[PDB]
Amino acid sequence: CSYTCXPQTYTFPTCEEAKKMKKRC
Repeated sequence: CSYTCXPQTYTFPTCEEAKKMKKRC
């Protein structure tokens, strides 16, 4: 459960919720 926002690696505390908490970059 990681995401990449440009050069920023984005991590979310709860991998479970990281699917519901989508990122918008």
